[PDB]
Amino acid sequence: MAFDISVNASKTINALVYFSTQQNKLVIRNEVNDTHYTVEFDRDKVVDTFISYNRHNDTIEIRGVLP
Amino acid sequence: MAFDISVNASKTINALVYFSTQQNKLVIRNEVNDTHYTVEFDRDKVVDTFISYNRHNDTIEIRGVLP
Amino acid sequence: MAFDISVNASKTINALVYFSTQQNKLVIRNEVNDTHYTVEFDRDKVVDTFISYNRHNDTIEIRGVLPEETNIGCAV
Amino acid sequence: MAFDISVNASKTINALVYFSTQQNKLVIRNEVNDTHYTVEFDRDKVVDTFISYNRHNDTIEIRGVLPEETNIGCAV
Ligand SMILES: CCCCCCCCCCCCCC(=O)O
Ligand SMILES: CCCCCCCCCCCCCC(=O)O
Repeated sequence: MAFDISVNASKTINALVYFSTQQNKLVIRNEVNDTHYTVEFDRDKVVDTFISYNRHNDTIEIRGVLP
Repeated sequence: MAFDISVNASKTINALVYFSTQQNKLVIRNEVNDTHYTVEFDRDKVVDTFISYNRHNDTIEIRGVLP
Repeated sequence: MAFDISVNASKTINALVYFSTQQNKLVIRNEVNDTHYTVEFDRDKVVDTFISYNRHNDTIEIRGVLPEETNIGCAV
Repeated sequence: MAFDISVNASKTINALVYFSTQQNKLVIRNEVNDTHYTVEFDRDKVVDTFISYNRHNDTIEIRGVLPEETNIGCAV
């Protein structure tokens, strides 16, 4: 189980993280202008995320894995 | 385990689905211009996806869940 | 193997996706209005689709290309 | 509780996220260059962050706001 986001580095990623009691889920929401990408996980899952810059493609990347 | 994508409905979502032998993963890649959002799953997971239009916000939505 | 499907935008396209180790196939089961499509193709082959809203006829449209060796079932 | 962290863009920010049922807290463990931040806050509180590339000083920047009742640990 993994996810990956890549955006042009002129853009800003608005990342929100919370645990919702009503949903009983860990939420990671990523917004890039009018586009949103959300992933949701159970209350006891560990998500390891890596934020980086790719110089060759001029992109910001976020990769998430379940270790 | 769930994901959700929302994009302004003037945009087109390029969704690619494949199983990679080298990664041993089911891949769902969604590209919206220069932004990409990929989710990856194990070889025997079922992903139920729903593609819809939200008239109030003028957005295309894709929601995926593991049933 | 190009395809183009559409539904009125008040409705939802529902696609179930999985890789079946026993069939050794990627399987997509799609519900499109009153219609079911079962699509099966091989590992390391891609289904490449474009999902859009057609403002001219108020539809959700999916257009794309299937691998050469694809099996398709249709039922209503 | 505003924050602003940065690393040279040749490096990676590594954030581990989980909700600990026993502590009844959302926990984020971040590695930022030579530094570790442990951040803990309550359910139904949001950490709202903005991740960008700063072309002027070649850094990855994360700026954002933490909930009022947040615990922060820092180690090098
Ligand atoms: C998560 C997005 C999945 C997109 C699934 C697209 C597959 C649609 C196949 C429809 C094939 C219909 C063929 C026909 O028109 O007779
Ligand atoms: C998946 C994205 C997660 C983003 C995590 C942002 C949390 C960063 C907290 C850093 C707090 C540092 C406080 C300080 O500068 O002393």
